[PDB]
Amino acid sequence: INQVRPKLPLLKILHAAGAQGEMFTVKEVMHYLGQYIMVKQLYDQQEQHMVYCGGDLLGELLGRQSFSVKDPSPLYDMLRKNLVTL
Ligand SMILES: COc1nc(N(C)C)ncc1-n1nc2c(c1C(C)C)[C@H](c1ccc(C#N)cc1)N(c1cc(Cl)c[nH]c1=O)C2=O
Ligand SMILES: [Cl-]
Repeated sequence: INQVRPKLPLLKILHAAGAQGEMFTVKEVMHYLGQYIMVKQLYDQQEQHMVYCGGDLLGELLGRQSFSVKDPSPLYDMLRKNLVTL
C-alpha cells in the first residue's frame, strides 16, 4: 500500500542497520539507510553532507564512491530500482 519490499542488496543494508523483516514504508527504509550511514560513519566529518561509501555495501548498492545527501538522485535511483511495491 505504502509498504514496499526492498530487493536483496538493499535489504541486507537495512538489516545491517537493525531492520527486521522484508516489508517497510519509505520512511522506514530512509531511517535505516540513514542509520546505516551514521553508525558506519560513512560521511566526511569535515563535509557532513558528503557520504563516502566506496568499498561498502552501500557503495555497491548505489554504484557510487561518494554522494551528497543534499543532492540525492543517486539515492532515489537506487530506491526506484530496489523497492518493490504492491
Ligand atoms: C551523512 O548525512 C548526515 N550527517 C549528519 N551529521 C550531523 C554527520 N546529519 C544528518 C545527515 N543526514 N542528512 C540527511 C540524512 C541524514 C542522516 C539520517 C544519514 C537523510 C538520509 C540521507 C541519505 C540516506 C541514504 N542513502 C538516508 C537518509 N537525508 C534525507 C535525504 C532525502 Cl533526499 C530524503 N530524506 C532524507 O531523510 C538527509 O538529507
Ligand atoms: Cl532501530
